[PDB]
Amino acid sequence: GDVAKGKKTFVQKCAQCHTVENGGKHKVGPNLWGLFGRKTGQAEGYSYTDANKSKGIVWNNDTLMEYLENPKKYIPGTKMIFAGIKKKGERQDLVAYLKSATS
Ligand code: HEC
Repeated sequence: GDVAKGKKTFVQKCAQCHTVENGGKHKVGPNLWGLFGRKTGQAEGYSYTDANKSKGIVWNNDTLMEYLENPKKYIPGTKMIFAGIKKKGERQDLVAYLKSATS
């Protein structure tokens, strides 16, 4: 993945619902600061679905790549309404940016 191309994808497809920065708001979905290594459902002050909280995974390159292909198939019942990034390369750029931007 390339970080700069992942930032482009993030602003195009994600940023209307999420922030990445430390101390950032919960815009529509939860703020993503500290994502990598965290269990699901952990951002303070956000109300998640029981589907998200019960998924039983830790967010890392591997589980993000899977989730971002098709969110509703990975977490049935999630309130994140997004069809997914189907191209692997674009997903890899995005996860490279998220890793860079959220710690
Ligand atoms: C608004 C229409 C959203 C878009 C577009 C994207 N996301 Fe999202 N996301 C949204 C909500 C409402 C939620 C909460 C889901 C729930 O069931 O409670 C989320 C959640 C995530 C998560 C999980 C966060 C964690 O468990 O703490 C991630 C990793 C995430 N979203 C990533 C993400 C990215 C990278 C997006 C662009 C490709 C994206 N989201 C778009 C709402 C919305």
